[PDB]
Amino acid sequence: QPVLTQSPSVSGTPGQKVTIFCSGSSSNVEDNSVYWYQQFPGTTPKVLIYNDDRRSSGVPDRFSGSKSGTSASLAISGLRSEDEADYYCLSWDDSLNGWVFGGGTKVTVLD
Amino acid sequence: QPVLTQSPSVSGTPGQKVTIFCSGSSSNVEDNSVYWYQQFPGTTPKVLIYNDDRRSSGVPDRFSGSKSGTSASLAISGLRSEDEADYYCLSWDDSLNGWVFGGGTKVTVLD
Ligand SMILES: CN1/C(=C/C=C/c2cc[n+](CCCS(=O)(=O)O)c3ccccc23)C(C)(C)c2ccccc21
Ligand SMILES: [Cl-]
Ligand SMILES: [Cl-]
Repeated sequence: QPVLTQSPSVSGTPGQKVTIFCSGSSSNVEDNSVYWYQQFPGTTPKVLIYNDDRRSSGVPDRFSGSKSGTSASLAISGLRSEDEADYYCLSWDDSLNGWVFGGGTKVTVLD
Repeated sequence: QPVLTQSPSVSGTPGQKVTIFCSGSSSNVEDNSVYWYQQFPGTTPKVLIYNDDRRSSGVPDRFSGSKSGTSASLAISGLRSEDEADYYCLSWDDSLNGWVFGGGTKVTVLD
């Protein structure tokens, strides 16, 4: 099972400010760079955030990443319909000595 | 600005599981009692969780609090209409020597 903890499903309506969370521990999120990627069903992932809080080229400005201790978050400032996708976080883990991942949060955009 | 980090909002439909997050630091959430309260517009707030994970008397079974590392969460297992409210976390902060708060997560329950 995924080492990082992400809620499997989060919903919002257009324009809502929704932040999704990536809960880790001292050996991973707290000590290492976190990355986030977006994956539409059946599609190649797009890295949104690298090095905790840096936004990749080719990403809408409504996305931002941050960290708070053992937790990382991806904030969507104004949900849009095209944001319906699966969002994954990952980092190195010092204890496992390898990559660790969340299970992904599927964002649903409702009317 | 709030010292603890919460999603500004989230939506869900009746019966859906929703988790409210509250991320902090090693000097607040990690080592101090976290409390959660529920606020309805123009209504007396209710403290739902005290001491990280203890449910106040009368609080419905569907609410549960927990924390790990520097992040806390309140899980609502199966939204009801009456759960449409603003959920806040708070704790002591031993670095600031004062109370700290999340910004609140407004939960909207849709049809
Ligand atoms: C370690 N790791 C990864 C690192 C990804 C790094 C970067 C991803 C995207 N951009 C942005 C490039 C476009 S632009 O913004 O620079 O124009 C970067 C820019 C500078 C340095 C690193 C990156 C990914 C691939 C996430 C990954 C996946 C699975 C396991 C491990 C693992
Ligand atoms: Cl989340
Ligand atoms: Cl939240």
